[PDB]
Parts: sequence; C-alpha cells; structure tokens
Amino acid sequence: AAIRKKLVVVGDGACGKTCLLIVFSKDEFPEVYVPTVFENYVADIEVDGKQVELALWDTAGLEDYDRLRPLSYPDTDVILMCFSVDSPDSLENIPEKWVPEVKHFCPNVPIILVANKKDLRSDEHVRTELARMKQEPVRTDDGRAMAVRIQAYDYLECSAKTKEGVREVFETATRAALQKRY
Ligand SMILES: Nc1nc2c(ncn2[C@@H]2O[C@H](COP(=O)(O)OP(=O)(O)OP(=O)(O)O)[C@@H](O)[C@H]2O)c(=O)[nH]1
Ligand SMILES: [Mg+2]
Ligand SMILES: [Mg+2]
Repeated sequence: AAIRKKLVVVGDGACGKTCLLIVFSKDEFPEVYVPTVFENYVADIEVDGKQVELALWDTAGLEDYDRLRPLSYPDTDVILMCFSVDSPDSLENIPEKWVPEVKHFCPNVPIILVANKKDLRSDEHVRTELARMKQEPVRTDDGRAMAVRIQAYDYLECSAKTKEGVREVFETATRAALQKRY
C-alpha cells in the first residue's frame, strides 16, 4: 500500500531532464538525444520511513510543445525545475518562462530548482565558449540565489552523466511532495 506522488520536470530543451529521470529510475544513461514530447515513468523510493510510488512526468523543453505541456500539470505533488550549468541562458529562462508557467498551473506545489550537468562546470571547452560571450558556467551561489528569488523549496545540483547528486534530488523532491500543504 505505497503512497502515490506525482513529480513533473520542466526546463529548457536539452538541459538534461530526461537523462536525470532515466538515470534515477533505470540506472541507464540514454546515449542518443531524442527531444521529449510526453512521457510518464514509474519509480519507487523510501524516504523517512515512507514507501513512495513515484510517477515521473517528463515534459518537452522545446517551445514547439508549449500547448501540450500544461496537460502534464494537474494534481502535481512536486516540480523539478531544471537548468544546466553550461547554459546561463537556461537559468535566465527560469524566471522568464518556467516560473510563470508553473505558478499559473501549479499554485502551491513545491519546486526544487535543479542544476543539471554539473560535470561540465570545470569543462575547458564550455568555459572557453562562454567566455567569448562574457559568461561563465553557472556558479552554485548564483543557482542558490535564483532559488531564493523564485521561492523554491530547495536548490540542488547533479550530474546524470556521473550520477553525482542524482539520488539526493529525488529524496528531497519526495520529501517536498510528502509535506505539500493545501
Ligand atoms: N555532460 C552532460 N551531458 C548531459 C547530462 N545529462 C544530459 N546530458 C546530455 O544533454 C543532451 C540532452 O539531455 P536530455 O536529458 O535529453 O535533455 P532534455 O532536457 O530531456 O531535452 P528535451 O526533452 O528536448 O526538453 C543530451 O546530449 C545528453 O546526453 C549530464 O549530466 N552531463
Ligand atoms: Mg527530454
Ligand atoms: Mg553521490
């Protein structure tokens, strides 16, 4: 008799949402990038002595699918709002697009702000490319500051590619889902 909770992930195209969900749920890292249209995966986790049957709702980051995405939002217990550290613009798009959308359709649902691809923070090619545009990989303090700005439940960083931090994202999201207030 496990408790069911619904998790929805949102954020810019190619920022790492599917790989995060599939590494967590299957311990596989998909090797070919296919933009998502709509999926709903199953997973299980135990948090604070509670066994949870998680539904993981994967959404399209591409704005081509903006009209379909809200079909995923009803009755959500926790949102993962993702950006990637190699893409400062993916962080800018958090307040520009993702926060207004989720506030419209998911009022009062806890949000975990998640920095994906943390393995790229030190990558020399990423650094070189961003420096040409007078940018840098997203710093932890800037991610945390965005989390405070947008009133997120928490801020966490991970790499689906190495698995660093992945378990903690889902433990914290599950705890947020369990404490959701009405
Ligand atoms: N270096 C690195 N690359 C990653 C990581 N996670 C995903 N990627 C790569 O980033 C690309 C996009 O990853 P996805 O997880 O498919 O991105 P998405 O956010 O689901 O994209 P949409 O479905 O189009 O919204 C792929 O080439 C992945 O292999 C990570 O942790 N580190
Ligand atoms: Mg995807
Ligand atoms: Mg670890």
